[PDB]
Amino acid sequence: LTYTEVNQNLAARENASWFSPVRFAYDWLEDAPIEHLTAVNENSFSISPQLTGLPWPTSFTKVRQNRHWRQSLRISTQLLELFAADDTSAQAVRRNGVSLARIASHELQTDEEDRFTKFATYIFPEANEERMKLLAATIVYIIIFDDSWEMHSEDTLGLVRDDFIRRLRGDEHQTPLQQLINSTVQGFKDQDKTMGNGGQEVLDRLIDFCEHVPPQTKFATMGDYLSYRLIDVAFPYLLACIKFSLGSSVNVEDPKLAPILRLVSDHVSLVNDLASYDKEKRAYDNGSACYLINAVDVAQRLFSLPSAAEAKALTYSMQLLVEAQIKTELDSLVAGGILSCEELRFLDAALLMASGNVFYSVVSSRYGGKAAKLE
Repeated sequence: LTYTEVNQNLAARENASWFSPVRFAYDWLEDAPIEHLTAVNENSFSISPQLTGLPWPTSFTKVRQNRHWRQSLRISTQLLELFAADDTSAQAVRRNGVSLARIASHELQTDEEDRFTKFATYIFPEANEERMKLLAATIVYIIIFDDSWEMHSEDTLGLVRDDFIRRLRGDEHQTPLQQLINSTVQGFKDQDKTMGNGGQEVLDRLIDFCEHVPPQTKFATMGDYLSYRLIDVAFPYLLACIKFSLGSSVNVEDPKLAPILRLVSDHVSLVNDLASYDKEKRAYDNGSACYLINAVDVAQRLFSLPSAAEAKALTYSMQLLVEAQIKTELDSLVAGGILSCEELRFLDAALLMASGNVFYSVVSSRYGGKAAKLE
């Protein structure tokens, strides 16, 4: 498992210019009993994790990487900077006392190409250069305004959050941070005038993300947990971003697409909880995080397994069943002849999000830490 060979076999030789080097190889199933489980062009290009020795704990085989990821880091560093310097953002603190200025500074400490924005390179791979710039900016909004619904409207964070909401809707002295926020909003409106109506939807779901209070923590079933996790992972926002990355006008809420899209949401939740369990279990065992809220844990309780390792295996199992269901449901939709080109394009990009969520979670620093570094 060598840095040189992974980054050799990942993308075609032709695309090495735009290629984004891979620096980690995290196996979140390393100590999980899974011998019974088997998993067998303008704006993006194919990534081929099968052809490396990268851990590839999924049966999806189409992964893609955005070409313009380098040009996309600017507006999101701009927002991270302006948030780190804004005076109100320093007084706008979460329930845990941490301020918005502090959140932006902590993410500015990470290297530019390995921040939480790198997600977009693999889950929104079809965005052109200008559309990718705005999506990377909204990922900063997701980072900053996470858990901002907890605060009262009259707390400092509540005012920054509700001010942010009003700019996203369309409604004196404008701070430089608000100025940039106004521009991103204008940017999405500009793209809608060009093509598609997904830009305003991305803002609308960001509003919904800042207001929707999550559903508690009694999970009598895994369906109950995954209904909470669809909200928690900001899944409606993610679909808006997929639609916007395509310049699409597809109705994401069409009941014909509801079953395959709830499956995709289940996949993204399961993968992300599998990837993040170790981190979230350490953050609970040393006290850093208050609770442990994770599908692996819910499965360990509900199916009464001895340890997290068995739980990870059962959870991975159910993830592989979700994938089989997705392929069956997509094949059925294609066979019934009830999908336009635009809807098929949207669903294919939904799947690119699902496979790209796996890839980013294997090759990022975020979940495997420093142990999974390649040499």
